Amino acid sequence: NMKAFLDELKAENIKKFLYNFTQIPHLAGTEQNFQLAKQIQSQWKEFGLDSVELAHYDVLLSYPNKTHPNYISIINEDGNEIFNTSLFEPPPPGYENVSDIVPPFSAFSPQGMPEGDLVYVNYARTEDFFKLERDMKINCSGKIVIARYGKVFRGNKVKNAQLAGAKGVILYSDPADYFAPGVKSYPDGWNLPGGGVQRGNILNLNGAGDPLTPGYPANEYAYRRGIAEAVGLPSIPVHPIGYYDAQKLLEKMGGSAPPDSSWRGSLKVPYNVGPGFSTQKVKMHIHSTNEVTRIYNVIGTLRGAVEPDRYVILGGHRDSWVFGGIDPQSGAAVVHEIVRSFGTLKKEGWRPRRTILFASWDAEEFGLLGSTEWAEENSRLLQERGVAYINADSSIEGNYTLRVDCTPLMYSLVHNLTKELKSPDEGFEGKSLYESWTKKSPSPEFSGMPRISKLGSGNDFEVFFQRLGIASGRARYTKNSGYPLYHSVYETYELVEKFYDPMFKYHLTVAQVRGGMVFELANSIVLPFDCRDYAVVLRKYADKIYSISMKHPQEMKTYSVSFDSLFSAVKNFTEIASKFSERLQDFDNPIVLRMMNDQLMFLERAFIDPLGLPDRPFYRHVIYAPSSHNKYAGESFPGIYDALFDIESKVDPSKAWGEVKRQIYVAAFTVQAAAETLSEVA
Amino acid sequence: NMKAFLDELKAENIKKFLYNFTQIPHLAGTEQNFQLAKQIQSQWKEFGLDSVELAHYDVLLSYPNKTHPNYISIINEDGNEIFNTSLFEPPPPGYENVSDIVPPFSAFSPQGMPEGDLVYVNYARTEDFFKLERDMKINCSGKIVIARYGKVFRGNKVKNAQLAGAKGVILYSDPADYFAPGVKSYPDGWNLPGGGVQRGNILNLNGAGDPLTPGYPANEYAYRRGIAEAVGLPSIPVHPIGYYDAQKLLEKMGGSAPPDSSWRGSLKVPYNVGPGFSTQKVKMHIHSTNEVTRIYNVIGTLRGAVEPDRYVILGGHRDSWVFGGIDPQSGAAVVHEIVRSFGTLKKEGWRPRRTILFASWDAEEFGLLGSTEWAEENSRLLQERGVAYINADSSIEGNYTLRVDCTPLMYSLVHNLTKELKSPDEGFEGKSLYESWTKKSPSPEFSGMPRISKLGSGNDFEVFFQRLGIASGRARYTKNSGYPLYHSVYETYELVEKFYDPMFKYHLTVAQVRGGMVFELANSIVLPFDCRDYAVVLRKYADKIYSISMKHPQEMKTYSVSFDSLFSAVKNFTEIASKFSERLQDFDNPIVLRMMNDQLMFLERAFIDPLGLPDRPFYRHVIYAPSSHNKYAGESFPGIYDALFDIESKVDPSKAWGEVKRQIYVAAFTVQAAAETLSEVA
Ligand SMILES: *[C@@H]1O[C@H](CO)[C@@H](O[C@@H]2O[C@H](CO)[C@@H](O[C@@H]3O[C@H](CO)[C@@H](O)[C@H](O[C@H]4O[C@H](CO)[C@@H](O)[C@H](O)[C@@H]4O)[C@@H]3O)[C@H](O)[C@H]2NC(C)=O)[C@H](O)[C@H]1NC(C)=O
Ligand SMILES: *[C@@H]1O[C@H](CO)[C@@H](O[C@@H]2O[C@H](CO)[C@@H](O[C@@H]3O[C@H](CO)[C@@H](O)[C@H](O[C@H]4O[C@H](CO)[C@@H](O)[C@H](O)[C@@H]4O)[C@@H]3O)[C@H](O)[C@H]2NC(C)=O)[C@H](O)[C@H]1NC(C)=O
Ligand SMILES: *[C@@H]1O[C@H](CO)[C@@H](O[C@@H]2O[C@H](CO)[C@@H](O)[C@H](O)[C@H]2NC(C)=O)[C@H](O)[C@H]1NC(C)=O
Ligand SMILES: *[C@@H]1O[C@H](CO)[C@@H](O[C@@H]2O[C@H](CO)[C@@H](O)[C@H](O)[C@H]2NC(C)=O)[C@H](O)[C@H]1NC(C)=O
Ligand SMILES: *[C@@H]1O[C@H](CO)[C@@H](O[C@@H]2O[C@H](CO)[C@@H](O)[C@H](O)[C@H]2NC(C)=O)[C@H](O)[C@H]1NC(C)=O
Ligand SMILES: *[C@@H]1O[C@H](CO)[C@@H](O[C@@H]2O[C@H](CO)[C@@H](O)[C@H](O)[C@H]2NC(C)=O)[C@H](O)[C@H]1NC(C)=O
Ligand SMILES: O=C(O)CC[C@H](CP(=O)(O)Cc1ccc(I)cc1)C(=O)O
Ligand SMILES: O=C(O)CC[C@H](CP(=O)(O)Cc1ccc(I)cc1)C(=O)O
Ligand SMILES: *[C@@H]1O[C@H](CO)[C@@H](O)[C@H](O)[C@H]1NC(C)=O
Ligand SMILES: *[C@@H]1O[C@H](CO)[C@@H](O)[C@H](O)[C@H]1NC(C)=O
Ligand SMILES: *[C@@H]1O[C@H](CO)[C@@H](O)[C@H](O)[C@H]1NC(C)=O
Ligand SMILES: *[C@@H]1O[C@H](CO)[C@@H](O)[C@H](O)[C@H]1NC(C)=O
Ligand SMILES: *[C@@H]1O[C@H](CO)[C@@H](O)[C@H](O)[C@H]1NC(C)=O
Ligand SMILES: *[C@@H]1O[C@H](CO)[C@@H](O)[C@H](O)[C@H]1NC(C)=O
Ligand SMILES: *[C@@H]1O[C@H](CO)[C@@H](O)[C@H](O)[C@H]1NC(C)=O
Ligand SMILES: *[C@@H]1O[C@H](CO)[C@@H](O)[C@H](O)[C@H]1NC(C)=O
Ligand SMILES: [Ca+2]
Ligand SMILES: [Ca+2]
Ligand SMILES: [Cl-]
Ligand SMILES: [Cl-]
Ligand SMILES: [Zn+2]
Ligand SMILES: [Zn+2]
Ligand SMILES: [Zn+2]
Ligand SMILES: [Zn+2]
Repeated sequence: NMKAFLDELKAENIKKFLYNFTQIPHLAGTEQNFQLAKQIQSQWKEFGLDSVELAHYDVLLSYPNKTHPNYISIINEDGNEIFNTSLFEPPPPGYENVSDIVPPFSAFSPQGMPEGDLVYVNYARTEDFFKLERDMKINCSGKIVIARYGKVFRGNKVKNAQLAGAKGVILYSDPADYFAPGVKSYPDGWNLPGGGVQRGNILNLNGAGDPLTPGYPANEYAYRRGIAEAVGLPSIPVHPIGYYDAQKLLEKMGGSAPPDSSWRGSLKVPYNVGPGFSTQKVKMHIHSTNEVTRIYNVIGTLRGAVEPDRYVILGGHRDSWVFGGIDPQSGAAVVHEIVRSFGTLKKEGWRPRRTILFASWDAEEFGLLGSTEWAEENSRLLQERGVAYINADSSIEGNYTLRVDCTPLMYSLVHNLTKELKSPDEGFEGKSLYESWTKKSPSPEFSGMPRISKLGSGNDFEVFFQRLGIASGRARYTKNSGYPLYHSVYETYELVEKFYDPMFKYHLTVAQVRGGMVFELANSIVLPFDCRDYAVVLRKYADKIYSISMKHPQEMKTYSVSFDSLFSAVKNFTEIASKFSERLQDFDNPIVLRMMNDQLMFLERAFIDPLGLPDRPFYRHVIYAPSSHNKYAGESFPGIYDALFDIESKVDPSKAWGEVKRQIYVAAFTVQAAAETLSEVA
Repeated sequence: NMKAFLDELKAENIKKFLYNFTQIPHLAGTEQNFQLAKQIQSQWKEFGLDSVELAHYDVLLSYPNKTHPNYISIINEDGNEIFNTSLFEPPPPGYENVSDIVPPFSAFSPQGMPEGDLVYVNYARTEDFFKLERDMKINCSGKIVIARYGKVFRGNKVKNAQLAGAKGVILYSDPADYFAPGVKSYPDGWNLPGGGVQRGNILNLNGAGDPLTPGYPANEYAYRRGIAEAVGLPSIPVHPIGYYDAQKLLEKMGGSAPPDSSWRGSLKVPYNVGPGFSTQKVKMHIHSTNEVTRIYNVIGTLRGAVEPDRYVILGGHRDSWVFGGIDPQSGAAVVHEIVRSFGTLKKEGWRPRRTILFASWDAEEFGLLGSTEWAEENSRLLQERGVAYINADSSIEGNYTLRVDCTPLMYSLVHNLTKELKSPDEGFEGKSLYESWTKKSPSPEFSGMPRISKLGSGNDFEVFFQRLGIASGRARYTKNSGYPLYHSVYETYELVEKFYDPMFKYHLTVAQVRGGMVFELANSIVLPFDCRDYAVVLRKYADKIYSISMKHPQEMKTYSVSFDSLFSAVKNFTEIASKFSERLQDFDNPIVLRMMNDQLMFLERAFIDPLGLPDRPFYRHVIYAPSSHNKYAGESFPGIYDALFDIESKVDPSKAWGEVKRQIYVAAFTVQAAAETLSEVA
């Protein structure tokens, strides 16, 4: 039973897998990551799973030229390079003889050597640019922008810069965002040194997966787009730097002063916006290449005893920018011990009711490529058989409390499960995870319950949830800016053991939460989804988008913009979902059981519109999508939200409001249609 | 049991329903068709079905202006109308006091009064135009074209004319295509009189349904496209005429002579191609309007006893251009008696295993609007629950032999069923339908078996099969040019009773074929689909498209165009489908049964690509689509076919061949993926 599963998980095992996964870099497309995949495949076979396979794809990746390093320069009038940025990060103690630490670089930057004047754009958010162009009347065209990391996904920053006319982007880590007060730099604390740099891709894929093969798996016979038709690639060069290098670039900044304090970091510089310094310019040198490279997912199967054609999936990535001490090996080590523990019951003669699939995804760091291509290959099986997807990237971002993001269909399952688990928090010994989680992170929606956020993107659940409509969830420990050492060489096992989780108790709790969700999904007779929870949030989301529109009362009058159809649909959903729940509590018959479970499994599916959202065909869920301004954040009724965004600035109001009304219709229709899936079937 | 069902069907009942359905016109959007829908709904309730509902939609229809008739004129230099075409068809005997016979018109023609010189374009097929432009070097730009009806759907003719620069189209019925030798004109035989005209829509919808609401049902709150963004509407005026009127227009034709005999009809005219006569011109007067009008489908439910969440659908249209004696009431009367007969067993305490839905669709004549909108509304239920769709338009086109078009998944079911039925054919008394059907219509694919054709479009199965991937089939009696009186006022009950089927025995046989297919689908424990039949045709289709490409050996060398991946996939499908069939013959367990039946139900589904075919998003089946040159005809591997079509004429070969190779990949992938749905599930 579940307790047997849960008691078998050990903090010590997790510790030792983490150690094992973090001694050398495991960059996607490298032989080191192929050999770690082969290791995981033998171990999962030894641990007891029925079959364990590699699935490979040939996808577009990006790497620096080893003989031709990327860097940025201040040049004087004569064209002399008077300051050059660092070529690599100072390695941490004990790691100086490690080969193949990829130098800091922005994956998928095009090649180039632009020189120009700098403008400073704060976080390069959509609103940052509005301020610059609209309020300050600064023009970024033909300028190189420098922007600090933080707040939004880096790909969005680059997209906004490109839209604004920039010809280069420089990203840096500001100590105000990546240096927590009162703690030391690595290795004596967990802060980012002035020499540390954040690697990361800067694509704008919008769910496409491999840039060359949107819609279709990048297998051996795949037809590939030419690079100039590739999806999501940036057209201006980009590179990241540490804050010692950044101070040199910013210290000379002239032109206009920062519009306000929100624009100032914590370096000793004026944070002037530019443009320009006075005869000195900036010059970038980027020589990275894009190359089609083979990647490898590991797929493990534990066959269900009763419904082997019903799939519960636990997945997370294995590739890392360098050592991956938190991101992702802290998640991967937890998956490994969950597989061990399931395989232990299996060996005692137990099987789950439903089939469980376990995945170690490749190339997540380069745009969720491994998960996406596998799902493109297997989409028919997933869509008619996929019960749920539980993600398993990093178990920790912090040591304060639990963080859960999921579909409303799982809200009750998580509430129940966390009441059965003990808190590991200091001061809550003998109290439940639910109790500590809800004191420390209370819902702002109401009640004596914990906050649960919306799924956005930036992780491997995206294809499952936003493209295919499979109920998905994730959980990890978090802090009270992500963590300072994110994607730097300094993110090591030692960082985790010394400063995050010395006793591996937080890891163990996250392993219990993830493992328990999976166990219930795979073995409970009736699926543990509550459709009434979707009815409640649909109403809150409708109220919200309604409020946004009501900022424009005159336009709503002129163009007759009614939300009545959406509210009607949400009422209908609320009433039908109540009746189904009654029927759920009132039946005996396995065909009936299977019919009702199918109704539950398909309800997430019902929110998918096969035409997709406007200009984003692979985002097909009508209720949720990644924010168009920040891939990491979820937005509700995305179609209507984006139609209303900045609408006072469009030239043809009647066309713009026409499209608002069209999206209201699409939403109202899709809510009604989803509701009807829960009606009596004949 | 089945025999009980089949014995309950009566030829006499069919006769009397036909009579009842054909005494007044039932044009879509008219009150007469609404009242026939209300009648059908009460009767189906009385006949015993569990529930019977109307589903309504507000869709774009088209009607002539009652105070401003459409016509064509020869005008002299002074602008005098020296000849005018007929304003209505001479009514048949006994029908002269019937109100509301819509005059001959091309539904959805735009308004206009173009005058110009005539070019004669034969059937206005794609190859007709190639001949004119390429061989004969005639330019149709700014000309009015006149084309005879036949060979291809009329919408295609209009699309080709429009592409060729025409500014008007005149369609006529040539006696060579609509006057069978040795038989008299109505009312003394079944031929078309010189005064008869073929009504019909001329849209190019490509599966969109209602022109204003592609993707979404045209319900009460629907957001509608403006007419200028409407899908599928023609941009040049169009009108049809009889052959007495046509002779007047053709008799004066000058310019170039017909390129060959295939271009000559059976009128006493030279069939000169034009352009022009000599100072006389042609002038059209079209004043028809498009209007959003409510339509009504009748939906009947007979709940399944064991799997009520599995839907077998029998459907056909009810709307007619005028009386609808063959098209569609000859089908509708057969559905009515099938419903009576099922409801009779129901009343004796019987239920089918699976739910049966019965539909009387509206507005089929105006572009399959009623079926399409209902499926757009219910697409989630259909896609996860839809076992099969059996269409039921006209039961007869002729009195010679059976004609069946269906997915290969039903080939065995139809072979078996027709061996259990008696032939009604003269000279085959005491022999089986299978025997008569296969002597008279032998497969050209090989064997001592009957011909079964591919599904194309031009009927209500299109949304079910090509958009949603639900296994579909149809059957009717046919002739050894469709039937002469198609869509004219002369298509009456009397036509059927006197000349087609005096004893209603052909009707009864078609009722047995349709009814029996439905009965087996709804009640058999294991679904009566044979996946090995799909493996055999996939190989034939691959050979075929391969042969087409091999007309271009040099290009295949230069661009490296290999079909190896498609042949590999078809081999894989063949082998996996064999194993599944073995497993199908070897299991006991209802979850197992339900899993295997789901694998069978989903196999048609697997051929759907959610991105659709190029430039046709609502045609999503990769194996079949309506021919791009003739909506009535099915084409196999449509994506590759169209990429190869006329490819020697494209300007950039490497791009054109690139796209061939892309479609080979898409096909090969989709066959492999469909195959994998029939693999062991874990
Ligand atoms: C939520 O569920 C409810 C059912 O509980 C569902 O209610 C439906 O609302 C529609 C309106 O959107 C009703 O439609 C009416 O049907 C009758 C039938 O004759 C017509 O009389 C009405 O049309 C008249 O009025 C119209 C107003 O302009 C005219 O245009 C029209 O020509 C007629 O004069 C109208 O069609 C429908 O009957 C109910 N269904 C019920 C209660 O059976 C509601 O739509 C659901 N919400 C959503 C978003 O789906
Ligand atoms: C029909 O089903 C069969 C299985 O019965 C399936 O066979 C598969 O074919 C692919 C080739 O398309 C095989 O792929 C190989 O896998 C090995 C693993 O290391 C590689 O060595 C091969 O790659 C080498 O050669 C390549 C050639 O260019 C190089 O590019 C590459 O870098 C390597 O040098 C290749 O990937 C695959 O293993 C089999 N599967 C089996 C038998 O397990 C076939 O593809 C199916 N047909 C379709 C259309 O799906
Ligand atoms: C991580 O753990 C694994 C397995 O416990 C180690 O891999 C094994 O290494 C030994 C000795 O080199 C070999 O004999 C085995 O074949 C390996 N087993 C495999 C690949 O499953 C591995 O060396 C550990 N890595 C580190 C850095 O400690
Ligand atoms: C979470 O737990 C609660 C309490 O056990 C469950 O709610 C009960 O479910 C049982 C079993 O069907 C009912 O008899 C009770 O009436 C329910 N109490 C309620 C409605 O508060 C709930 O089902 C659980 N949710 C899951 C497992 O998803
Ligand atoms: C077609 O058949 C139907 C039903 O047998 C006839 O409709 C009925 O007509 C009678 C007399 O007018 C009414 O009392 C009933 O209410 C009708 N029943 C219905 C609508 O179900 C109908 O008149 C026949 N039509 C023709 C042209 O013969
Ligand atoms: C059509 O009928 C044939 C002959 O009855 C069926 O083929 C047999 O099916 C039975 C039942 O499973 C097997 O035991 C035999 O070996 C089959 N004979 C063969 C393969 O020729 C066939 O299943 C029927 N097809 C249907 C119902 O779709
Ligand atoms: O291409 C993407 O969508 C995101 C790629 C990658 C995903 P990640 O694995 O690093 C996200 C992440 C960040 C912090 C933590 I703790 C866990 C996961 C990123 O650069 O954001
Ligand atoms: O819009 C369409 O796709 C077709 C509409 C209509 C369909 P139909 O019902 O008349 C097709 C048809 C023709 C002959 C016969 I016998 C049965 C059915 C047509 O004009 O072709
Ligand atoms: C690295 O840079 C130089 C100059 O082109 C050369 O060694 C080689 O071309 C580069 N490697 C690449 C582009 O893969
Ligand atoms: C920057 O690097 C370039 C290229 O190696 C070199 O010419 C220049 O002197 C360097 N500048 C400094 C200040 O080291
Ligand atoms: C930004 O400057 C460029 C330089 O030519 C100009 O063309 C562009 O329109 C400017 N942005 C504004 C003010 O529209
Ligand atoms: C771990 O827990 C303590 C207790 O609040 C906290 O102060 C410390 O900063 C935490 N570690 C990290 C890296 O957040
Ligand atoms: C029919 O034609 C005339 C002229 O416009 C007039 O009676 C009326 O406008 C027309 N009806 C329409 C366009 O619906
Ligand atoms: C054709 O009809 C028009 C409009 O009614 C009329 O002016 C003309 O005389 C008619 N021609 C003939 C030959 O009847
Ligand atoms: C057909 O004639 C028109 C009339 O201007 C011309 O422009 C067009 O190009 C012609 N077709 C050919 C020969 O391309
Ligand atoms: C009905 O059957 C006879 C026998 O062959 C045939 O000659 C006759 O033309 C048929 N009727 C029609 C309308 O085809
Ligand atoms: Ca792909
Ligand atoms: Ca529609
Ligand atoms: Cl996660
Ligand atoms: Cl039919
Ligand atoms: Zn990462
Ligand atoms: Zn990660
Ligand atoms: Zn018709
Ligand atoms: Zn018809």
